Amino acid sequence: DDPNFFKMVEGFFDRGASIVEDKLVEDLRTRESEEQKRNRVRGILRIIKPCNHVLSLSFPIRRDDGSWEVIEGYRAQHSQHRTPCKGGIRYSTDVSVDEVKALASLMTYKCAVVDVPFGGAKAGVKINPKNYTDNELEKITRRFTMELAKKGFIGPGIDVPAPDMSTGEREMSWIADTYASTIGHYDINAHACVTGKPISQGGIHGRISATGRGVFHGIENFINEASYMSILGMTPGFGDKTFVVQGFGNVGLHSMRYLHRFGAKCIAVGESDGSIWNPDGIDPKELEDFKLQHGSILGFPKAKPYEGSILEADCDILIPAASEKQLTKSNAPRVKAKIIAEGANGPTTPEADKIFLERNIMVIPDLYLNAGGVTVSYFEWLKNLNHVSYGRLTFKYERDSNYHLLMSVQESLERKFGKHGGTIPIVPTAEFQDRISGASEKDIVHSGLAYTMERSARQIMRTAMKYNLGLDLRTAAYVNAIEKVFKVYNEAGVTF
Amino acid sequence: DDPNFFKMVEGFFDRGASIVEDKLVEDLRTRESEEQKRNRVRGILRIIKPCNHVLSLSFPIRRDDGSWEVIEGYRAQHSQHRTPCKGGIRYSTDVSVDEVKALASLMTYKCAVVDVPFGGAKAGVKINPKNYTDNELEKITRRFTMELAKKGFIGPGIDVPAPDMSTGEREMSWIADTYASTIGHYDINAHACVTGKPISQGGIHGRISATGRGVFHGIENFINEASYMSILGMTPGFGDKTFVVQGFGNVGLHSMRYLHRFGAKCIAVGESDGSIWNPDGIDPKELEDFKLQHGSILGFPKAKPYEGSILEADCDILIPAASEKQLTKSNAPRVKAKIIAEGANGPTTPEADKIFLERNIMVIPDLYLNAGGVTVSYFEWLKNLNHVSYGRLTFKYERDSNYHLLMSVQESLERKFGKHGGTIPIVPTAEFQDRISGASEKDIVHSGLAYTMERSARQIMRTAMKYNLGLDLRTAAYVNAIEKVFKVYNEAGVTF
Amino acid sequence: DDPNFFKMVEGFFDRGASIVEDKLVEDLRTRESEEQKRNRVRGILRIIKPCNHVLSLSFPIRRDDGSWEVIEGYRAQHSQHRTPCKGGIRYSTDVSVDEVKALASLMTYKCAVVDVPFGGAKAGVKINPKNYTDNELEKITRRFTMELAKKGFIGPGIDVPAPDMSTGEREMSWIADTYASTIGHYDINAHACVTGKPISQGGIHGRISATGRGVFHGIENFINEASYMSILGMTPGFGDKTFVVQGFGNVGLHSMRYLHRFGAKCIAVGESDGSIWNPDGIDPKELEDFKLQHGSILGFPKAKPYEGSILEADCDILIPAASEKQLTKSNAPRVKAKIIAEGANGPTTPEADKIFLERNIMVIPDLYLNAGGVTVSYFEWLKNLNHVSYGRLTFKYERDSNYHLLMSVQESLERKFGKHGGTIPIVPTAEFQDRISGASEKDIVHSGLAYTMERSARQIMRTAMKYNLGLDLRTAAYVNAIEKVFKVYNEAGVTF
Repeated sequence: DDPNFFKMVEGFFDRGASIVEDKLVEDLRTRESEEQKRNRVRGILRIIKPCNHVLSLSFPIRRDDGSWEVIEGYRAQHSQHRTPCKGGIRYSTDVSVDEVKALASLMTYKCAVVDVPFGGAKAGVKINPKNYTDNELEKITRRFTMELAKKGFIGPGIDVPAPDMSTGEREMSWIADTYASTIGHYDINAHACVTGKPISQGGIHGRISATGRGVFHGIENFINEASYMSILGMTPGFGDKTFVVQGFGNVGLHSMRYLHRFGAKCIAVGESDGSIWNPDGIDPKELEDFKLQHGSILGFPKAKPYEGSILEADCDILIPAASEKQLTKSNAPRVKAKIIAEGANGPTTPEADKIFLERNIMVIPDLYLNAGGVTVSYFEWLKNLNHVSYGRLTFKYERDSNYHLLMSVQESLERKFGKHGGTIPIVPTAEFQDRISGASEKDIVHSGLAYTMERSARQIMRTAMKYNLGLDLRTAAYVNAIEKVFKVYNEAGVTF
Repeated sequence: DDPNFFKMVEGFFDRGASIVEDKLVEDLRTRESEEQKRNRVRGILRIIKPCNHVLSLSFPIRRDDGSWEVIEGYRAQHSQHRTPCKGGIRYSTDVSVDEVKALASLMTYKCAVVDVPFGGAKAGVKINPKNYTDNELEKITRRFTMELAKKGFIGPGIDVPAPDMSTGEREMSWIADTYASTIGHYDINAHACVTGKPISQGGIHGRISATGRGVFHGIENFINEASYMSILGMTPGFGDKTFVVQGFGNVGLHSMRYLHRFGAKCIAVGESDGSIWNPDGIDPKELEDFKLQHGSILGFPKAKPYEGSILEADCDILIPAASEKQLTKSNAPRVKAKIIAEGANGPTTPEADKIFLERNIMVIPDLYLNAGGVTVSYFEWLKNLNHVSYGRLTFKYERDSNYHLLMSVQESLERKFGKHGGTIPIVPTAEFQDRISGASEKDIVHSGLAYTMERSARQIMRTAMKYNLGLDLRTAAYVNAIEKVFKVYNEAGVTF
Repeated sequence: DDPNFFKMVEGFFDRGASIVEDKLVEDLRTRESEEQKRNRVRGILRIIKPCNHVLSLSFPIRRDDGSWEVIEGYRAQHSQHRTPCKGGIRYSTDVSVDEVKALASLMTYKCAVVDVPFGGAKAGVKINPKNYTDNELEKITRRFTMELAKKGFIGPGIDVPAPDMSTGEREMSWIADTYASTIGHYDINAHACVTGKPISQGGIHGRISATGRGVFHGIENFINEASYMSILGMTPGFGDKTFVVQGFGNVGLHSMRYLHRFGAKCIAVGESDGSIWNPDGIDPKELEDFKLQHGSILGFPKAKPYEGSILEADCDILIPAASEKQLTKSNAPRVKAKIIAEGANGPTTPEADKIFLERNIMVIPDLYLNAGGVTVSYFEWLKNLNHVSYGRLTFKYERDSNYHLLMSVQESLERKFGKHGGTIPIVPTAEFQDRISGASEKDIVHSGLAYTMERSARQIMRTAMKYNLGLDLRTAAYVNAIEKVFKVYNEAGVTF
């Protein structure tokens, strides 16, 4: 089947654009003919679809052994409506112009869903990182940054790179240092050229768990909605809920940790090399400790190895958080999970979606679910522009206000009841006291992430209801994104 | 009589400058002779008065019919003390250099009254907008922006245009797009080049009702001040208060809506083509619905047409919110309203002010009253610089703090009274619950607007008290503004 | 066969790079092993080959009928060694990334041959210009310029566009005006953003005949070289020389005009729709006048239509100045011309070159021959940077020096011979007098063009002699270009 960076993304836009065409024509305030309005709506939808800027590079590096190599790189920007763009850099041998174009378009709609004011971008360097030493990878990253900077593709007001799976926070420091040295110069905002930096460099707390927390909040919003749970025939809330996590990466680990924290039970954990199964439940902390020392999850005590395919395991909800095309037309009928939460990008095929829709299996789209990382990278970009950590000037002030409020209640009650009843001490609870003492930037970031996922989930539900979609949340997510990008471009003031 | 853009504004400064001259000399910490001090005070007051930069343009456009036209435009900046400047663009056939100069000076003092750190500016394009199509008006606006940008007159750190009566949010999009395309380039702050943009483009919620809310808060501050109400012989508060709104535009509609929301009664509504009168009261919602479909307010049921002049109607307070020179020396003696709230700009003549002062009629100045729009445009400018909507990172965090505070009260009370009394559930009230659920950026903007109008009203009262002025709030408003602009320039560090 | 923008250009580099590899290793001053030197030479040759920057665009325009269209454009820059780049813009439906990449590489070596300090560039807009009105083509050109400018692809110090066949001087004015309006701003050198402008805008005199003059000077250098003419068995000089021009475009017309001016005879003129033949000769002026009014050359008096193929006509030299692949393996054996002068780009196939080399037919490469246009565009770029026409400050000064020199000769002779012989008036000849009176910028430009073509021809001859090439001037031209680009990059100070 076609991969995620393939006509799937283009097909998603095409299906979404056709759906929104009728409504946009009707709700158009401009005075013109119906044919004139329909051409205008279809005309703008054609402008939105392609990536307006794509840069192809070829720059040399000299390897440690002394040989000479020419490295190809790409950077596709999808910004007809908003600047700056935001997108990761992928170091892989199979990157291509078509791939970065598709992923740049995908990031545009992902940012629109969570109301992040960024365009889409994506970079690719056609190397295999395992065949280069750390000294060589630094030279590749620095040289790639220089070529991007000279052509106006990496600036804080232009295009903000982000970490991908193949690039860590070490590479982001190389990008940030290179940008400031050459073209950032003495710009005050040059620190915000890149996101995913270490904490000491202006990075944000809670970035590691960002994608995992977003997955949890995405599920939580749809698990507490009575209308959807009635369709699935399940009780609202996480009470007596069992989930299976396919893949134990960064997303899978943190998603399980926050789900177990709220009463959910992990009855099985999948992996490429094996599977784990326990009806009683799997402790996220114990499994994490086992994985980091043994190098894998097989042989983990308190749970026998699973028999069969982890995807077909009986569970209330399922979390495919690794690889692509895990759910296909072949295995879709045997899936016993009422809810599928796409932690990874494109774990289900378009054919599989049709079977799930028939079987009344809610599939929370990857476009919305794993957007927690994009949201937090937006917060880090804001933090570097603010040049101050969140809450630094307000934590002490809010603490004093909270104690003044409690003293107001205490004094008011004491004079109401007089000497009778003695003194009524009003003190913060243990949970509140820990919140007051341990107040830090990560509390603000997690609060903002939870607010974004909650608000976007409500918008997707309204979009699904308006267009008479049922459990097809994927189309609703794309339709919701298409409308936002359409409105921004339509009112952008560009020449028509 | 002289219009608002006429020697009235110059006369207001001249009267205010003479009043403040004596006090400024005495409260001057510099060591010099009395003659040296008085020359310095008068010397700076001469620097403040004129507009330091005025640009006259003449640029061509080609009309749709193919003919050629040369359009004249102006942009006066009044910034000897602060940058950036802020001011609207007026499309009118009768604009002139003198008019934009006077309005640029007026905006400087209006910004100073509400503590908005902007200089004054004003633009004028000598065209009649009704004689041009939308395609032509876009070309005029874009070309006017390009000429302004090349001469350093439209930048976000230089001069921020604002919407006027003759220009809507559509024009602001044209200005913003033109600036970013040509000279804004990839500046991160290029979004803040203009205010009044649509919401999708970075506009701010609550801009439409901003001027109306400011009028309400301006009246409210002076209606609850016991000292002033004692002079007028009226009880404080809006209880049993009747008001008449002359003009039913954007300012008149929203001013009536918020006044009626707080117990005031609208007994009459004026208009150019007719008048409405009802001692029982007029519902703002019903009248608004009637106006938007019938195109006017005449023939509105539940109220007979008024007989005579709407300005002389018997009411507690009066709101002239349309046109100029409505209150003159001729009709001033017959006015039966104890309070006049200048919603529009210059609705009273200087001669009329003298009669009102004799009759003990408080006239809340237009310089302060209709400054709500300027304040909110300041907030929108800050929002575009912040690159995030207000409260996005704090709404969820504050909600959790509020619930922790209530749980602290509940647990403290429960352990105080033990099992006796059972559980004491502490939950937010219905009004608070709506505030928590419906929390949005417009709540922050309305809060900031109310704080600004409250603080400025207190400053004007102190200025009126210090200079022994009575009900002459107009002079107090100008005197208050003159002192602030004097202090900023005196301490600006410019060469003396 | 493969077109000119195809693996032909890549094949030319590959053959040339292999030839120069041996010599470059030997003449390397760095101290290292032979294997280390050979890797360094081969390593740099790999860096030179690809285009380092390629930009793909997709921007919208609205057609006059109101419909919406998305236009694709490309701009390939080939600059690892020199900046700025220089290259034309082609409006064609069949443009592609591979095509602009090949032509950008070709321009790099063409500039190197004539010692023009520019890198290679090429742009393509995938439209058919005949399907758009002049209003639409202006919007396409202006919008294409804006996108190029924002990404650093059109600046005077970055990349200077030039006119192609499909774009005239009208488009260059659109590009220049758009650049100055948006990003050129008030840069003093913003006038030099583009070349091929009209004279009033800073264009250079003699641009129209530049390519034709270069073809003449290219032939003249190789027609007066005794060594080459001995191989061909022809007398040096243009005396009793007959030439055939295939194609009567701008290049064909001017090439014939200057050849006939120096004694050569045009016995035949080819064309797509017909052919003209006259052993007596064809007057360039009469044929030009006939063409501009009848729209073609068929039916031209004083010459019967030619029978057969114009390429096989018996002539001393042949000038293919139209289309591509005119000389193939099929017709190569029947060609009766001793010299082939490639006025157009790629009129001979690589297979045809082998037959010509066997038959001792000298083929003057198109890489060098039609480089007159590139040289003059370099002069125009210098003129815009100088902000003064050539010779404006020197024509009068040199005229006075010339007359002083003649007066010195006259007075010296008069006193030598005394009264005997009377006066010896030393006056300029008629040819010199016309040169003095009609002195203008075009004289300087034509002088510089002739000097460049002469010097480059000598360099190509030395390169052909050094590498033991015979009449294979095409490989010598590429080998000469490869060495120059190699040396510039090797000594550029880039990291190795």
